Amino acid sequence: MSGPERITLAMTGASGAQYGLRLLDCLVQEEREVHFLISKAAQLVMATETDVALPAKPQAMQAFLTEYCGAAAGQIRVFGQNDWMAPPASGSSAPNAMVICPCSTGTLSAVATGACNNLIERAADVALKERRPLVLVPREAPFSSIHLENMLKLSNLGAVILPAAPGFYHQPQSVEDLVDFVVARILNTLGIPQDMLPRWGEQHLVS
Amino acid sequence: MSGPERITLAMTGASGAQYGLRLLDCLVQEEREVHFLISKAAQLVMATETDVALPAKPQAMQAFLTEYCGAAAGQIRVFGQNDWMAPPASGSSAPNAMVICPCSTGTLSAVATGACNNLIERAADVALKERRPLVLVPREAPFSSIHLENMLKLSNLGAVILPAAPGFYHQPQSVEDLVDFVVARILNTLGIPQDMLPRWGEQHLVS
Amino acid sequence: MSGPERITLAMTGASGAQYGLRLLDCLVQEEREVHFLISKAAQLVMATETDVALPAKPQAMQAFLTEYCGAAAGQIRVFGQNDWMAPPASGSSAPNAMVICPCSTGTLSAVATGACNNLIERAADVALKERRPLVLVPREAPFSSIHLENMLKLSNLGAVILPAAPGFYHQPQSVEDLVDFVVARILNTLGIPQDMLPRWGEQHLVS
Amino acid sequence: MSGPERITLAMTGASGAQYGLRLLDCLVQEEREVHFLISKAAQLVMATETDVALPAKPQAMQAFLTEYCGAAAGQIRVFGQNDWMAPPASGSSAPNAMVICPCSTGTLSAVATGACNNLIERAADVALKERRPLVLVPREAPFSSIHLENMLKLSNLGAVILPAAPGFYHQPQSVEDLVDFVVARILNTLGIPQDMLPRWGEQHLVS
Amino acid sequence: MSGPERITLAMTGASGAQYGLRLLDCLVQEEREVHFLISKAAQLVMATETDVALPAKPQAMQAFLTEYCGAAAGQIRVFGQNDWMAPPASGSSAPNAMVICPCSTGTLSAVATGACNNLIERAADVALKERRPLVLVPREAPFSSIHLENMLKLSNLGAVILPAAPGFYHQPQSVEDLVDFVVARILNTLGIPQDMLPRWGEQHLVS
Amino acid sequence: MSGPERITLAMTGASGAQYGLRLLDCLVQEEREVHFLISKAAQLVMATETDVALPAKPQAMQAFLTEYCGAAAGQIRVFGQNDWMAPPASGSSAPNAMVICPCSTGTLSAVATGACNNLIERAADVALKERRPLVLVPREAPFSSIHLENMLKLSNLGAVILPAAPGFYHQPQSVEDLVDFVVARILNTLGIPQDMLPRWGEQHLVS
Amino acid sequence: MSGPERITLAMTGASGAQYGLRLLDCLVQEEREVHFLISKAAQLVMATETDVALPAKPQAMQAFLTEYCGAAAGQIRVFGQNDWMAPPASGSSAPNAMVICPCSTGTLSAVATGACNNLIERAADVALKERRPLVLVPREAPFSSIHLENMLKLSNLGAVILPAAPGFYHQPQSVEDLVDFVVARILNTLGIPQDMLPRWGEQHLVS
Amino acid sequence: MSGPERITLAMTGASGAQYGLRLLDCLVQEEREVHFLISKAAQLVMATETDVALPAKPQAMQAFLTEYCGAAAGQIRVFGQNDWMAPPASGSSAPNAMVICPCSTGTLSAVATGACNNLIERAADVALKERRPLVLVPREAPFSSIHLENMLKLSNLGAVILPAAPGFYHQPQSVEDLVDFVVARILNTLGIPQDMLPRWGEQHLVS
Ligand SMILES: Cc1cc2c(cc1C)N(C[C@H](O)[C@H](O)[C@H](O)COP(=O)(O)O)c1[nH]c(=O)[nH]c(=O)c1N2
Ligand SMILES: Cc1cc2c(cc1C)N(C[C@H](O)[C@H](O)[C@H](O)COP(=O)(O)O)c1[nH]c(=O)[nH]c(=O)c1N2
Ligand SMILES: Cc1cc2c(cc1C)N(C[C@H](O)[C@H](O)[C@H](O)COP(=O)(O)O)c1[nH]c(=O)[nH]c(=O)c1N2
Ligand SMILES: Cc1cc2c(cc1C)N(C[C@H](O)[C@H](O)[C@H](O)COP(=O)(O)O)c1[nH]c(=O)[nH]c(=O)c1N2
Ligand SMILES: Cc1cc2c(cc1C)N(C[C@H](O)[C@H](O)[C@H](O)COP(=O)(O)O)c1[nH]c(=O)[nH]c(=O)c1N2
Ligand SMILES: Cc1cc2c(cc1C)N(C[C@H](O)[C@H](O)[C@H](O)COP(=O)(O)O)c1[nH]c(=O)[nH]c(=O)c1N2
Ligand SMILES: Cc1cc2c(cc1C)N(C[C@H](O)[C@H](O)[C@H](O)COP(=O)(O)O)c1[nH]c(=O)[nH]c(=O)c1N2
Ligand SMILES: Cc1cc2c(cc1C)N(C[C@H](O)[C@H](O)[C@H](O)COP(=O)(O)O)c1[nH]c(=O)[nH]c(=O)c1N2
Repeated sequence: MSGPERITLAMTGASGAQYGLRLLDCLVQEEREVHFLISKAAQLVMATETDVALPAKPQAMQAFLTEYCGAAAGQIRVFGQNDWMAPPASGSSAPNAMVICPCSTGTLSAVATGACNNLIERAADVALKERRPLVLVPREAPFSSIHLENMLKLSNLGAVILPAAPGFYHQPQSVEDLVDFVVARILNTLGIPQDMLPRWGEQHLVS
Repeated sequence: MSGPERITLAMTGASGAQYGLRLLDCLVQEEREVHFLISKAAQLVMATETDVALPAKPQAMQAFLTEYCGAAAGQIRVFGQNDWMAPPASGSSAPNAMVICPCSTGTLSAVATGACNNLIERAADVALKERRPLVLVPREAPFSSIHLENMLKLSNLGAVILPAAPGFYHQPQSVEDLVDFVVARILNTLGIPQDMLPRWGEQHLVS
Repeated sequence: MSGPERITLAMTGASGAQYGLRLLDCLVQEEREVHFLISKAAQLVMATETDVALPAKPQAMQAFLTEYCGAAAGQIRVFGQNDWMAPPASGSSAPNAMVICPCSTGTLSAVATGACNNLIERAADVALKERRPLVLVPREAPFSSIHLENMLKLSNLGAVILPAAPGFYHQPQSVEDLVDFVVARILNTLGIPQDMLPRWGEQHLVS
Repeated sequence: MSGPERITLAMTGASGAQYGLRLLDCLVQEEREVHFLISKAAQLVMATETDVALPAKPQAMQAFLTEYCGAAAGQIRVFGQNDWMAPPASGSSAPNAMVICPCSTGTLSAVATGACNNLIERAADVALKERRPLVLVPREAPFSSIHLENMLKLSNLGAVILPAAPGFYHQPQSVEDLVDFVVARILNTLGIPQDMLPRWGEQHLVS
Repeated sequence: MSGPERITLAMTGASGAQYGLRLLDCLVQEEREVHFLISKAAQLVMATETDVALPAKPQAMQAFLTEYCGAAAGQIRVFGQNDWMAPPASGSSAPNAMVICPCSTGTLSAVATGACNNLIERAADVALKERRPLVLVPREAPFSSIHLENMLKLSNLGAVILPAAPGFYHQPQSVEDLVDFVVARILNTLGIPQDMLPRWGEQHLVS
Repeated sequence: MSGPERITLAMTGASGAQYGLRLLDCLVQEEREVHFLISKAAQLVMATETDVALPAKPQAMQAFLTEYCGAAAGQIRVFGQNDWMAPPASGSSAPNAMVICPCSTGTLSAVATGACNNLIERAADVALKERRPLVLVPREAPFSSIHLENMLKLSNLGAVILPAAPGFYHQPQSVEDLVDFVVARILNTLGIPQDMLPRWGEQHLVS
Repeated sequence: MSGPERITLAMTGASGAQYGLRLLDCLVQEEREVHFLISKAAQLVMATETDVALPAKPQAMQAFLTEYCGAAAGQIRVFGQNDWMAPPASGSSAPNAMVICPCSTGTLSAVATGACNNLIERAADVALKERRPLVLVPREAPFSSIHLENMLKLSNLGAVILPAAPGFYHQPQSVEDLVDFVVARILNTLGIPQDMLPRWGEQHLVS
Repeated sequence: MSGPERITLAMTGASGAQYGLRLLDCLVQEEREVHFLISKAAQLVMATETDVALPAKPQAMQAFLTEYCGAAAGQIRVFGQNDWMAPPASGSSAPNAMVICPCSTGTLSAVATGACNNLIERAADVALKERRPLVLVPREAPFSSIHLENMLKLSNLGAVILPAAPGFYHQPQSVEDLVDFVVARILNTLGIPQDMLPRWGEQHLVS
């Protein structure tokens, strides 16, 4: 396969739960192992913005997502917010790429300062110290100077700051076409195949 | 009225022509005077992403937009890319708020460095020196460190960096609901009434 | 009226509960709507430093403060520390000015880094991104370099850092005269009328 | 004794003359030698805010303060604003701790830039170059970014920035209880005994 | 005695519980008063890495450690994570030196930003503002740029960053010899006698 | 194979010769080519801390290490401190990963400033300019601000700063278990297989 | 005694050998233990500028200086430029204050960058990491921006930059009076008694 | 002639009046026009440190210095501290080199901040804006970080920071030989002939 075998997917409490669920579904279809983390505020966002009824405890959640995505047994792992025995908590774990989608401004702040107050924050801290891929998908507007400084610090270090800012150049016709644009970008960044967004200009020889 | 009487609306060559046209339409419905500027690359984007057939020369363009928006005669002014005799070129002009929507990374760069190579860039340079409102609506992903440094420099100065990153917390059902989210934010930032996006929590007394 | 119609008043766990209660009372007398937030540590400070017996749950608290201040029904709203459905949590809310009085060094840190770990921190993050008034009233001594850097970063962005450092130039005769000095400064900063602190030199024509 | 034998106490033209006089009295009661400096603006503040009738010339001033404090002959020395032959002017002097209480924003600026335009400013410049204790007690609100940058620069160098921001956690009952809080902090910082402010938690074993 | 009478010893959730317990034992043998704080994650680390069965509540914990160390009654105080009435919470407390051993990257971050979210973080914030000794003993590898910036900021302020990086120049023969190397360095830094690590070169006159 | 075929292993004069020798042995067992460099001070450290009798001249040294490690003929190359004709001296060489283990503070300084005064320093300078892997394993305590600034500068550029700070979370029972922890981290960072340190949480599915 | 029992005195190759020899003599008369280091260039300077015939090897040098100063046996220790077994090389040594007098611009550079290329440079690196007194006495003119940046970096960390810039305010009558001025300042900085330079203003009561 | 025809020589209140008087005498002997400025504190220093009885008012001072130096009529001009009609006050004046010898730390501060509070400070401000030579001769020890930052800022701009730190490499035999060393350096920097300090190595061909 091209791209990482394992992805840590963390969903935090920005608007855009749809982007996280669609990414999880795409990663499952590409036969990747997903270590799934979700914050308390992100549970509230998913309850507010979607009709997904996500169970709260990790084992129930894991069984639900496995069914939702049509995943294989053990393909999706779910770890709680204080589970320091989970792989993402330590850099001695097997290497994963990590994506925080959506990434709240609070989680962006914790990653930029190194707060490590829960497993999502520590997992990102570990990605940075081990030089493993870290993609943050903020959804906010305006972005204040506090947000922008945190994004710049992390981008300079090598994290990818990929805002949930879909393009329109393929004439999207639904909300799902816009969600898929951003998910396609995340997968492209990870090196994972995707067929939702064409390769710009691939057939253009000259003019 | 609340908010500015005159807005300079510049459209530059990022994806998201729909956001600029919808904003222009909203500003027209709120009886504002609009000084409309559009870059050459933005003309190509609007031809690519929309079915709007925008004439190229300023007088033809002005007549077309006036009809498209149902604007009053003289409500929309159109100025060419090198028209230094137009109001946005000088700080001795009557005060306007300015919005660049969509804002390409190239235009964001020119504003942050002060390049003033065309009327959009000079008009933003003038907004900054006169302390008049300047809102930039970038549409790009990932945002690189070059993009983020330019955004931070401008935000620290007092420009509003408002990415085209729509929220989902009112369960959008179409592309237009997502376009309207971002346009509502721009209007809110300008102080101009809008009824597309509710006031969060306005009826929530306690819990 | 002059000044904002709505103020978000957050009390956090620095010494000086008296300043927050007196400000709340003044804002009520000036017929303003107050969205009142209080941290867990600030509840302990108010229990320690005052004889105010503040109930813990938001509805009981709201009823108590309404009676304490002689407020109109619905004039004081109380929101809990994780209530993301409350107006201060989103920039799509109606605009309010925000004051954190007293502001602990921990809350000052969270605002400067963008931590957003509770509704007070997120509400300040939202004030900054929307360019709405934000006044922080720290009470600490010494101020360390960590405190001072956080204050400078926020002041450079446009927050007002208004320490609880009363002046003596009107020969104060009680603790309340010193509390009123600082509250008068906050109200002056907000643009809200106050008659506790005279306008310096207003009758001085020459010398 | 614990703490310094000699303190240079400079009073400059911020509000809060009471803090300087109370500190002088406490230092006298602790049998310390005080080198007392006072600016022209601080003389005006003491005339405005207190009923202390302080004579203007150094010898008359010295005799007055000696009587006011019940000091021993020669315990309080008074030096004029241009007296470069006084001990605080040179680092070849015997070592003293220095406190500027109250510290105006102008004096804070001079210390941070090294202006040395009078004996107070030079004495602080000398404390810094010799690594002798320097405590600044600003009284201002708001603190602007100019004030905060000057405070941060000096704090990073090792000066203590101790704002006149009294705490309330011992339920103060008078203006004097609040003045004594700040004076207690200064003495604590200097290492000089004081019995006005208890040692927090000293009898708390567990909970 | 040489060195401080009282030490605040905080253990946080980095690997290396052995260093904290050995330091506590050494400080007890040197007849020092210890104010002992431990984070929730550090309790899990001590359960994972050691055979010490540490009770969870502060009074039970205090009684256990008193027996483990052979301490005198009241020599070890234990305070909970939110106990703001404990001495380390306020700079008006009696002066202590503070050591965080081991220091997690999350606690290092909180100290560098001033987050004060629990008593360990606030106690370090207080050490810095009062200029009292603060020694951080991080255990992590690699150290990322986020870790290193937090360490540099604190070191520039005057905190000692003492990594758990034992030397081998006395030919250690057990894990305990390596634990004792680091503990000896901490005690040396505090000015507290220790006989585990010889004074390098003390008998070398020339060569 | 996974990871680099060739590693430049430089040992410099920090304590911890054991880490360098164990790493060399592991790299030999993984059939890697090693270009081995050692400073004069590191020779003294190895004589002081170990019972390894390392010959001083490069050919004798090469023959000794080949026997010590059970290496194949030509698998270990040894180059002298001024050998500019050796592969590590030029970026036109075949690509190698480089590790400095242990890394003295002096060598860390030379790499951060670009001093290139010997082949170890130049080889690191070359790794940086060619963007080849560079891992520094400092062993020092405390780390001063000079050390930390040099580490941050290099980490921001992309070098891995991996302190000799072993973890204890697998209950180490000997000095060798702690040496192996750090060596395992280096090999993990290089992408080279190792079976000394388990993959954290690899069998943990949920909780 | 007041001040340190042991001083590491390093002489490096700036002009002003007289200041180093006079300081060594004063420290001997004050019954201090001196660990004496001298660079190769400083030997040339002492041969050029003085009639002191200093033997080159450490034991001969030690015997010569002992006789020159009238020191007790073992009061002056001499260590060679690569003697890493000497006390100044390690922070596990007994604590000493360190003075580099004169300090060449090259040695100032090495200390500011952390080069540690000889025992003088490492000894200063160790003073900084252990927070032990470090006084640098540069003699150069002009001071370039490279010199000044190195001095500022070190001063901000807590080293004392004490240029060989004698004062004239006691009407010096010989070269020795000017040498003694600077030596008096060094001793004052160290806290060591000296009777060459009076305490400025000590008898001035008022004016 | 080589070097400038006109020099503005300002003496400010650092110790070292001898350097200023000797420089004035040398410039007179080299037939240069000198615009002489002296601060009030520098008058006190010259009264304290020398037997020069300098009259206070500019015309009397001018006549005295003309006689002291054996200058031609009009060769030395003297301007008062507030004389804005004097040539040094404006950059439209004829070009002069400027030297401040000695330069107090207060004058160094004013030049680095641009305070222009008297003619010496404004004259230096004018030298900088016109890119005319500016040489500052500070005499202070220690130099604090405030002094060093002011010196670095000015050196980076192109001012020469030439401390009064005489060399000894020509075996000086009197105070005057040391004064002449520094004066020779100033003249060398200005490009003005001097025969007090030989050209180092001028006759050394090889070795
Ligand atoms: C319905 C809804 C919608 C949003 C939010 C909340 C809720 C309930 N929050 C606020 C955010 O959740 C809050 O600051 C949390 O503290 C973030 O915590 P986590 O980073 O998820 O731990 C939020 N935060 C943000 O950065 N971007 C956003 O778009 C939104 N939108
Ligand atoms: C269809 C299409 C789509 C895009 C673009 C172009 C075209 C033709 N370009 C590139 C952009 O137009 C180019 O960098 C121009 O140089 C921008 O010039 P102006 O800032 O408009 O003068 C572009 N640029 C960007 O910053 N964000 C984007 O989303 C896009 N998308
Ligand atoms: C009685 C009392 C008095 C004080 C405090 C506490 C208590 C109980 N705390 C400490 C502060 O409450 C602690 O750092 C909290 O973590 C702050 O949390 P919040 O910012 O309120 O969420 C405190 N903090 C501070 O910054 N300034 C202060 O004056 C005080 N005084
Ligand atoms: C009655 C009164 C009250 C104040 C002041 C003045 C007077 C007369 N000033 C202004 C201050 O004195 C002025 O900026 C001086 O220039 C300060 O000079 P010194 O620093 O004392 O030399 C003043 N300055 C300040 O920094 N904080 C304050 O609280 C006050 N309050
Ligand atoms: C067994 C074990 C081992 C470690 C950890 C955890 C556990 C359970 N954690 C992670 C750390 O505990 C987590 O980031 C916490 O959030 C730290 O919180 P406190 O700083 O203790 O409040 C951890 N953190 C770190 O900085 N260095 C380390 O060596 C380790 N090792
Ligand atoms: C036995 C022994 C032990 C140590 C040292 C030396 C010796 C002989 N040195 C000092 C170091 O070797 C010295 O600063 C050298 O200048 C480093 O030179 P290289 O970087 O190897 O060229 C040393 N340096 C350091 O950074 N960390 C350490 O742990 C030690 N320990
Ligand atoms: C007679 C004589 C005089 C001086 C010098 C040399 C000699 C031989 N050198 C130059 C200095 O010695 C050279 O840069 C060395 O490299 C410094 O090395 P150390 O720092 O002593 O190891 C010199 N360097 C300096 O910084 N200030 C000075 O005053 C002098 N003067
Ligand atoms: C006898 C004597 C000696 C000195 C001083 C003074 C006196 C009277 N002063 C202090 C300096 O004069 C004071 O800070 C003035 O404010 C400087 O003002 P001018 O820069 O001359 O306007 C002083 N200042 C300094 O920077 N270096 C020094 O060597 C001395 N020495």
